[PDB]
This record gives sequence, C-alpha cells and structure tokens, in this order.
Amino acid sequence: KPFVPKLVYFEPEALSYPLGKELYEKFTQMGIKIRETTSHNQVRGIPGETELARYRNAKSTLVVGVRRTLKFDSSKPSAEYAIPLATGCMGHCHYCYLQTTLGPYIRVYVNLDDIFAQAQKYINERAPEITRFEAAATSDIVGIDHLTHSLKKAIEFIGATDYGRLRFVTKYEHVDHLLDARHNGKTRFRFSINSRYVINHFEPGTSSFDGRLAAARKVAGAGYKLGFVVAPIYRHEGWERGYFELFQELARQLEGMDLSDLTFELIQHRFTKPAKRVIEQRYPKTRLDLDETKRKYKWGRYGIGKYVYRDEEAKELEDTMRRYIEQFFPGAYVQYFT
Ligand SMILES: C[C@@]1(Cc2cn([C@H]3C[C@H](O)[C@@H](CO)O3)c(=O)[nH]c2=O)CN([C@H]2C[C@H](O)[C@@H](CO)O2)C(=O)NC1=O
Ligand SMILES: C[Se@@+](CC[C@H](N)C(=O)O)C[C@H]1O[C@@H](n2cnc3c(N)ncnc32)[C@H](O)[C@@H]1O
Ligand code: SF4
Repeated sequence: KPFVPKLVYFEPEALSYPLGKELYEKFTQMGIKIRETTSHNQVRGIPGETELARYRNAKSTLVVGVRRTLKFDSSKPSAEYAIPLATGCMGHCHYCYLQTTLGPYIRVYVNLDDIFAQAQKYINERAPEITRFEAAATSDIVGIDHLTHSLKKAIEFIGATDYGRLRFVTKYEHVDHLLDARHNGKTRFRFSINSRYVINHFEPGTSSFDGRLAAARKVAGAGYKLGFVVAPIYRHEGWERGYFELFQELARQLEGMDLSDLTFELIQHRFTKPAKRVIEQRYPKTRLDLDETKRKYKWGRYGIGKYVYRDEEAKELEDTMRRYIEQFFPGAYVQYFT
C-alpha cells in the first residue's frame, strides 16, 4: 500500500551524502531496477513510447538527488517559504496543479545539512518573528517519507528551533513512522479533504477519505497540531449538499477529540490555460469541467495567470464553507480562502 518506486535514478553526487548511501543500499537490497543519471544530473530513458506512458512511468520513478538551488521559494498564503525536501507525487489527481508546475518523476534531496542550514538562516533573518515552512508545496512529502524519513528529520530540526514552524498537507495515511517524532508542538499536520464526488472521480492513487481520517486521528493523538485543507473546492452537481456531508462526516470521524486550535484552509479549483489541453491528453475521459466560459481569469504577476470561479460564485463557496465549519467545528479557525 505504501509507495515503492519501480525505477530509481541516482545522481552521482547523491552518494556522497548519508541518505544517498542509505537509499542506494536499501533499493539494491530490494532488487529494484536502479539507474544512474548523467554527470549533469539529467534523467534519460524513462520507459514509455507515448507521452501518457512516460507520464505514468515517471510517477512510479524515484530520483535521489542533491538540492543545488538553496534559495527557498516563497509559499504564501500557507507559509513564508517552501522548504525543498522533495518534488513530484505518486498520485494521479485529475486536477493537480503539479501537471503544469512540473513536466513528473518523484525527486528526493539528500543534502539535509545544507537544506536545514539554509532554513535556519531564513529563521535568523526574521527573528524574533515566526517563520513558517511549507514542506508539501510541490510534492506529497508525507506519502514519500516512509522511504527516507527526511520529513521526520525536518520535523525534529524545526522542533529544536525557537522561531521556526513547519507545516505540510497530504492525501496519504502512511504516517506511522512519524508518530514518535519530537515535533515539540511546532508542526501543523494537515490532510487534504473534499466532497465524495471529487474524491471518487478525481483523486485516484491516493488514500481513501477514511484512511486519511484514520491517519488524522493518529497524528492528533501523537500531539501534532491538526488541520485540514479543503481543496480543490469544485462546483459539481450538488456541491452544496456534497460539501455539507463532508463536514458532517468529518465531525463524526473526529468525535471525542480536542479540536481546539484546529485550522481549515480553503482553495477553490483553479487551472491554467495550458492545463486544459495537457489534462485532456493525460486523462482523456475525465469528468473534470475545465470550461473557461464559467470562470474568471486572474492575471498573473510574476507567474502565469489562472482561471478561478467568478467573484460571486467564489463568495458562494467561501460563505458556504465558513458556515459549515462554524456549525460543525465551533472555534475552529479558517486561515484563508483563495
Ligand atoms: C499546499 C499549499 C502550498 C502552496 C504552494 N504554492 C505553490 C506550489 C506551486 O509551485 C504553485 C501552484 O500554483 O504554488 C504556493 O504558491 N503557495 C502555497 O501556499 C497549496 N496552495 C497553493 C496552490 C494555489 O495555486 C496557491 C495560491 O494560494 O497556493 C495553497 O493555497 N495552500 C497550501 O498550503
Ligand atoms: C498540489 Se497539492 C500537494 C500536497 C499533497 N499532494 C496534497 O494533495 O495534499 C496542495 C493542495 O492543493 C490542492 N490542489 C491541487 N491542485 C489543485 C487545483 N488545480 N486547484 C485547487 N487546488 C488544488 C490539493 O488538493 C492540496 O490540497
Ligand atoms: S496527492 Fe497532491 S500532489 Fe499528488 S497528484 Fe494529488 S493533488 Fe497532486
């Protein structure tokens, strides 16, 4: 059930680090097909004759490498920065924004000393103000972590700092190895949730809603700060009742738990102009409605723009989500709607 790659690439430089050495001996012991990248770290020869084939096989391929870009991206509204522990995902969410943000093997970085050292510099440059880090900005870091334990190390590193905070969101239940981690109350452990329609139709290759909630109870019992990310908020047929049933069912599955300091994050479905065509050839018979005529185009600033719902329909979603959260989780804090 936990993700295990069917193909692994190693950057030569990765073998100079403890994690690279450990992963090399791990995957060779497991008899998994292991390859070397070029001297300039390019991944060549991923199986597949069509574009869709190489996309599928890429999502079953792991690349063990070194993070050379030590400048951290900003990650608002979640956190000040994105801490780069991994890139890519094993899941096949039809709407996924990684389809345009990438183009899709799973990359993991081994130079944790360097990455954490850089994280500490960002913390020092803003202290005594709090600096939050998003570890799942460009990947499902939790779904990958049983292989590496990099997130666990990041959790404990952040736990040792005074002004640092960590956060990440996942669609996977494979969190057992993280339960005895010394988080020190400085990690927000979030789970992506959605209506039954969106999960059943658009989220294959992820854990079930029940699995995610089972995992959510485990992490909360281990003392982690708990939160949920309701995204993508998607106006499907019967969305108002669909999302009502979500929060009702969510409240039922978290019965008899300390839900003080529970957070919610709300993201409406969004897609870029290229995504329409890219998704059409990566998921041909998807029910995902990418009709531009029912959307508002929000023009980009430094990046490319994207379609979102019109201001009025967006407010319907926001007001509705806020109403259900207040009904089923009194005192819970909605961090943002975007
Ligand atoms: C898990 C995320 C992390 C995140 C990612 N990203 C990056 C990931 C990728 O490079 C890009 C996707 O448009 O945006 C970002 O800018 N801000 C974030 O807060 C995901 N998102 C993203 C996706 C959305 O387009 C953007 C704007 O809120 O933020 C978010 O709102 N909440 C989060 O907590
Ligand atoms: C890219 Se996701 C990375 C973390 C992890 N693999 C996870 O799925 O939780 C970050 C969040 O953003 C949502 N999301 C993904 N695509 C979109 C989208 N196109 N529109 C609107 N939201 C989109 C996902 O449901 C997640 O809640
Ligand atoms: S689990 Fe997250 S990162 Fe992975 S395909 Fe789904 S939305 Fe994308």
